[PDB]
Amino acid sequence: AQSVDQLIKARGKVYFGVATDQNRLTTGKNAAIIQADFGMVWPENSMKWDATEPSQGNFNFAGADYLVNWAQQNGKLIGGGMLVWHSQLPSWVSSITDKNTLTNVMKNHITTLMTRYKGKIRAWDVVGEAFNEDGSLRQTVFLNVIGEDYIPIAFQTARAADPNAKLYIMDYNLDSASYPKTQAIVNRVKQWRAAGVPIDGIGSQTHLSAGQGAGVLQALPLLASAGTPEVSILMLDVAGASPTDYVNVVNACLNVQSCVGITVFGVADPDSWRASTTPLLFDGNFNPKPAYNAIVQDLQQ
Amino acid sequence: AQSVDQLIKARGKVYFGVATDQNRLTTGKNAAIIQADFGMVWPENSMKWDATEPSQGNFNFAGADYLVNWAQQNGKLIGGGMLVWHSQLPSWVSSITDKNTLTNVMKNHITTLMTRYKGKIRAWDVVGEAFNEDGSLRQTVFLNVIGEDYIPIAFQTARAADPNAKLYIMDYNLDSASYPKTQAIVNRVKQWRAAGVPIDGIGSQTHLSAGQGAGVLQALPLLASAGTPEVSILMLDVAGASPTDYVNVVNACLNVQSCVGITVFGVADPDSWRASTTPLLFDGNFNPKPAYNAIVQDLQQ
Ligand SMILES: O=[N+]([O-])c1ccc2nn[nH]c2c1
Ligand SMILES: O=[N+]([O-])c1ccc2nn[nH]c2c1
Repeated sequence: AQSVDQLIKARGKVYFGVATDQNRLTTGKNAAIIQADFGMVWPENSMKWDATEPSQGNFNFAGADYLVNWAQQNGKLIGGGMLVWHSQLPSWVSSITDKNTLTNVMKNHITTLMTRYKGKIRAWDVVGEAFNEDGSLRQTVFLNVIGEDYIPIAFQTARAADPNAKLYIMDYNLDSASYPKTQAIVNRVKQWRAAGVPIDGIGSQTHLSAGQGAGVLQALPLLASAGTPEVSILMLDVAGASPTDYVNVVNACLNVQSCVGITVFGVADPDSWRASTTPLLFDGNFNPKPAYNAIVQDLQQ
Repeated sequence: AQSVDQLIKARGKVYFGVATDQNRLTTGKNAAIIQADFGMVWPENSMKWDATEPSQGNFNFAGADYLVNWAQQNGKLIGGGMLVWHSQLPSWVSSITDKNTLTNVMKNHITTLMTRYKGKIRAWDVVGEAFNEDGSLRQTVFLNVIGEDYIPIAFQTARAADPNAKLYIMDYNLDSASYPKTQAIVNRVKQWRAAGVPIDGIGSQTHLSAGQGAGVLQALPLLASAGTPEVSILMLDVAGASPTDYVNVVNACLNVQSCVGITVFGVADPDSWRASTTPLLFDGNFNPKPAYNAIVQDLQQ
């Protein structure tokens, strides 16, 4: 089956990517499909905070190491995250109330992960899901204890740890241009970058319902108006996996000069976090679905 | 769907189990099927040596902790392994040439894992795949460096770490009573048990091709002739998933008084290590397959 990564590279983009991990690569047909058809891998779970630092200073890198090794042996790009995120956050972190302690705990978590893989990771999602739906900053432990400068500190710490990685902020429900969360993140990123914060990218965690593809054609250009060097579409899946929805998201990428690529959130439907909505590009028999073929067609023209 | 675990408990057995791990329980329909239909879980990868001790004395428990917690919350039995195995073995272990050092490394690995989950684990696979196909002992780093006492030492150490747990040796290609490996593990286990080695169980890692189920009716009673308190069928899958092959394996279990239960190597076909042979009991849409219903009927007759 024709490679969507090759085709999107031929249209001037960097990658078509997919989330995976060790036990995906040793089961099913996932390794063969990724080798043939995708240009970048992301860790489905193995770089999250509760997988990598379940207790203070007790780092667990076996899973992440496997993925990074596999990607290098097979000539794929590699992304990483979530470095700073309130979900799947171990209790030992959320129980901290001292500002200096939490600051150093955050800095050490960022520095340790990025150092280990220094120079091998194209992009890191440094901070994720930092905004409320009304556009105010989400009141996580980091905001409550450190304050609003936790985002500047995180990005400056990450830039120091690996200056070769592109540093992203990411969030979800950025899929419509009239939604308050979309314009808020644009405005805050503008202001942070004007003050010298090294935010290289905005990543849009794109979990869509049927029919919401079309809206990304006007949301993604808006996200790009923040002036970051890059934007990306991340963790993509679409309930029903209609070709129309998937083609609209791909075309939004193509229409936006700074959008470097697209990452789908898994290979085959039965391995999706919402498998009953069959929202991915390959079915339970690892056959390409009509949406995969529609994307190929769209990219060929 | 009717629960094969409830039905096999009704026939006087302990469990019908499945291998799983954290990212299976958060994707597909695996958690719901396990909750409804299976009585025991085993770690697909999270307790192997490369996952738990990737550098000497530095242990990684995030993935294993998740599985143990989930099982306790949902009222399921838990198994564990492999403690001593030549595959998925970090290179820091396989490069040790000193007998004392390797003995202590092996004992520390066993003792640390078993102590952490002391009293919570029904059975541990202490030693796996220790035999060659001709019935001689496999020349692994443990055999080359420590000698054949490594198996006695492993079991003695395991018994002291958690006396509640059932201790197993396991291997594959024990599916034919006339195959030399089958008689060889019987010979050795009888000798070890006569020397007081605490081997509670032989686990048969049952990876079958079409038509091989019938032979297990003779092989499993032969394995039981070693006199261990228990035997089990583990990591079960069958190319083609013929009802006749699966029912023959279940009936071998039922016929052998010391056989405590059966564990299948995953829930749904696309998540198998040999998915193209569709060898499991649920298909790529998470529907029970003919073999599942045939097992249900067999357990009710
Ligand atoms: O795009 N992605 O599928 C993806 C998956 C996991 C991640 N963790 N951090 N960023 C991620 C992106
Ligand atoms: O029964 N099993 O499927 C199973 C899976 C993994 C294991 N590791 N040790 N024993 C195991 C059994």
